[PDB]
Amino acid sequence: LADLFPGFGSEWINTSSGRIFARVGGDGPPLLLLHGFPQTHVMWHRVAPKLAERFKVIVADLPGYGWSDMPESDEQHTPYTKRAMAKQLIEAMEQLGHVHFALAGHNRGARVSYRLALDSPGRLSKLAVLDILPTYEYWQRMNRAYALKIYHWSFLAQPAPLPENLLGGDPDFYVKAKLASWTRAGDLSAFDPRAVEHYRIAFADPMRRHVMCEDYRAGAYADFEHDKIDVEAGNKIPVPMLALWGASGIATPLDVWRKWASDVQGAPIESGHFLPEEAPDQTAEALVRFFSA
Amino acid sequence: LADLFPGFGSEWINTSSGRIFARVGGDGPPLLLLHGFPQTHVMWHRVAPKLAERFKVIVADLPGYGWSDMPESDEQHTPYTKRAMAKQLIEAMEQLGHVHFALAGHNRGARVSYRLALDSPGRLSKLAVLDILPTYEYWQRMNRAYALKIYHWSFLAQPAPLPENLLGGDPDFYVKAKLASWTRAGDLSAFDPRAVEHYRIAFADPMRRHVMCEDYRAGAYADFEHDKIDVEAGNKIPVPMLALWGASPLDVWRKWASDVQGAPIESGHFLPEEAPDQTAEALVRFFSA
Ligand SMILES: [Ca+2]
Ligand SMILES: [Cl-]
Ligand SMILES: [Cl-]
Ligand SMILES: [Cl-]
Ligand SMILES: [Cl-]
Repeated sequence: LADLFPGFGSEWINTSSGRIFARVGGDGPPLLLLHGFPQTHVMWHRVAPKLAERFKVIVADLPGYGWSDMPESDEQHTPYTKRAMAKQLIEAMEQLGHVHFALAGHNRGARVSYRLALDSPGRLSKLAVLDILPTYEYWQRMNRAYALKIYHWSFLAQPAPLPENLLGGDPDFYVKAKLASWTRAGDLSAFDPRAVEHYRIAFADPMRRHVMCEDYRAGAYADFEHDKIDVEAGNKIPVPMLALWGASGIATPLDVWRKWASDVQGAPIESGHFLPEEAPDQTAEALVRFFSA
Repeated sequence: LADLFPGFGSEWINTSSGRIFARVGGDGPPLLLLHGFPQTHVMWHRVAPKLAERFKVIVADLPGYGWSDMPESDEQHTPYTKRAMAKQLIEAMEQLGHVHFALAGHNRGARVSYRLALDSPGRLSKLAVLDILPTYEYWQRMNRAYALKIYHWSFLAQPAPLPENLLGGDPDFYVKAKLASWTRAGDLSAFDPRAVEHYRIAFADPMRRHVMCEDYRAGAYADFEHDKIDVEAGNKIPVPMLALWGASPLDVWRKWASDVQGAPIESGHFLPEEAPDQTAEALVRFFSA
C-alpha cells in the first residue's frame, strides 16, 4: 500500500472505544478531516497538501474503518452511531490537545460531523459537510424514485448476516462498482489507482465489511431517531457552516441545511459524489477560503 | 426431486413465447393456481388435493420460473411484465380449451392474476389473491418503514448485473433466508423439506435467478406504470374476487374491485404451506358458489 501523504506523520491515538489511526501534517489552526463509505482517510490525498500549507491537518480513519480499531457492536449498533463516533473522535482530539477545532467531513464522516455539532457545539470553530443532507432528510424524502436510485441504505441495513453473506462472494466487484457509479463519468477515472487499492484492501476484510453494515444499520435506526428529536424540537446548529455538494452527487441542499443550521453558506461544484478526488482544486480552494475567513 | 402431487399428470403446454410446465389433476370446472417468488408450482402441494376433489386443477410454473421455458428479455423487461405473463398464461389455457376459468395466485402469481383480471376480465369466472396489495399501492406506500421491510423490491430491481453478481456467491443461503424470514415461525419448519429442495434447486441456476430480477425490474417500472393508468382512470376489477391475507387490505382492494370479499388467515406470508387447512377451506368455499 502506497504512502499518499508525503511528509505527513502517522499517529495511532488511544480512546476509551479503541485506537483511531491518523495521518498528521502542516502547522496552524487544527483541522480534522473525516472520510466515509466505501473509503478510508486516503480519499483526502489530493486536497490535504494544499490545506496543510495553512492548517495543522489531522486525516483520521473513522471508528471501525481503515486502520482504526473495530469495537464489538451491539443490538442498537451503538459504537457505529454517529453520536458515539463523534464522542470517540472528541476523545482522540483531546489526546492531541485539541478541544476546539475546525472540521470537514464527507459521506458518513459528514454525518459524524453534523451530529458532533448538534451534541457538542463548543468543540467546533467551523464545520464543512460535503455532498450530504441530514440522515432524517434522506429518510423523510423516501418514495419509489429515491428507493430505486439510492437502494444501499436499505440493503446494508437488513439484519445480519444477510448483507454480509451477499458481499462475501466477490467483494472487489461490489466496492469497485460503487466507487465508479457515484462519480460524474460512472467509471474509476477520477481516482488514483493507489487510492483504489487502499479502498479495495479494506473492503476485502469481512470484519471491515461488518462495520460498514453496522454503520448503515445505525443510519436506519438510532441515527435517524437522534436527528428526529432535534428537528421536532427545532434545534439548529449555531457553528458557522459550509455545505458543498456535487451537481451530479447524491445530496437545493443549501435550502435543506438552512432548516438545520442558523449560519450556513454553500455552493455546488461540477462533480459526482467524490468531491475531493473528482474536483480537488476547487474543493481545496472552497475549504481553505471558508476556514481562513 | 419428490412427486408431491398424488394422482396429477405432468404437462408441457406450448405458447408463442415458450412452454409452460404444469401439474394437472381432478375434474369439473377449471381452476388455475399461480405461485410467486422464490418458489415454484410445488407450493400448492398441500391445498391442490382438496381443490382437486371439486375442480380440474392446473398448477403452473410462471413464465421463466421452475420448469417453464425462459423467453428472452429486453430493455423494458417485457416478457416478465405481469401484462405479458398473463397473455402467455391465457395462451396456455387456450391450448387446453379453457377460455373462461377460476384463478388463484400468491406473491408474483397474484400480480399476474389481478393484471389478467384488469386486462381481460372475460377470461375469469372468479379470482383469489393471497397476501398481496397492487404493485402501485406498495410503491405509493414506500416510506422509510416500507423501504426497510420490503427492501428486495429495490435491490432486485437494480440494473444488471449488480443483484445477479451478489446472489451468485451463496444462493442456497439467500433463498432459505427469504423462505424463513417471511413465515410466522421465522424458520423453515412450516415447509416440507422436499418442497424446500425444489425451491433451492431452481434458485441454484444463474439463468433462473436472472429471470427473478427481470420480474422485479418489471415490478419497479412497466408494471407500476400499467397499474398507474388504471388508478388514474378509476378502473375497477368487475370479476368476483377474494383477498386472503396472513395475520402475520380489504379496504385497499375495494378501491381496485367492485365485488370483493376478504379474510385474515392465521399465518405468515406463505398461506398455502403455513395454513393449508384454513387456506384450502376458504378457496373451496369461494370457488364453489
Ligand atoms: Ca495520552
Ligand atoms: Cl444525503
Ligand atoms: Cl478541480
Ligand atoms: Cl409479491
Ligand atoms: Cl390451517
